[PDB]
Amino acid sequence: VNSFSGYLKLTDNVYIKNADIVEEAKKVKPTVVVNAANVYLKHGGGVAGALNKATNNAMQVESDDYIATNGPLKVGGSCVLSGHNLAKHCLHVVGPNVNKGEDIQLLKSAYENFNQHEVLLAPLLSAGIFGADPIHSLRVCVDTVRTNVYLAVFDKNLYDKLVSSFL
Ligand SMILES: O=C(O)C[C@@H](NC(=O)c1ncnc2[nH]ccc12)c1ccc(Br)cc1
Repeated sequence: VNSFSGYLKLTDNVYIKNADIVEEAKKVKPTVVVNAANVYLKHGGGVAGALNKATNNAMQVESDDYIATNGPLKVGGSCVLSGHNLAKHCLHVVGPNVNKGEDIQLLKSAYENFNQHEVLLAPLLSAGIFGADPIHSLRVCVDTVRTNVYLAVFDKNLYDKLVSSFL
């Protein structure tokens, strides 16, 4: 039993809710919140910009030190950093950004990072400003993630479309 409330169940292990991931994290304080990161951990906009704003830029400060030490992530890769005031940990996951020409096949690799964590709050990878089809992102998620994932879809209209078209 966990504290996630109001989600629709899609599969044995995948759940979905129309919610602002920022407000959801502040309420549940999950062990892991997933960030829709880029390889430079520059959290300027989208989910990353919103999460970082909610940490009062502490996420960005920590991320800049991470990059200075380790260099950029790989597309499809991830790193675990602090969750600041939002979660115990933030799993920064880099899905391919279609608006940069990155191979959409890397989306499965990106979701595989979720399997290293028993329970996660997460956005749809490569959705929104990353330019991929969110229906496809949900499909890859369901077919790749085996751990318990609670998906927050900010857009109500997109949420309804995702549910109504889910196979
Ligand atoms: O509309 C959607 O769900 C898709 C969209 N989501 C969010 O920007 C989002 N999601 C949840 N809480 C949030 N608070 C503030 C934004 C936000 C998205 C964009 C870029 C990438 Br890459 C991946 C997904």
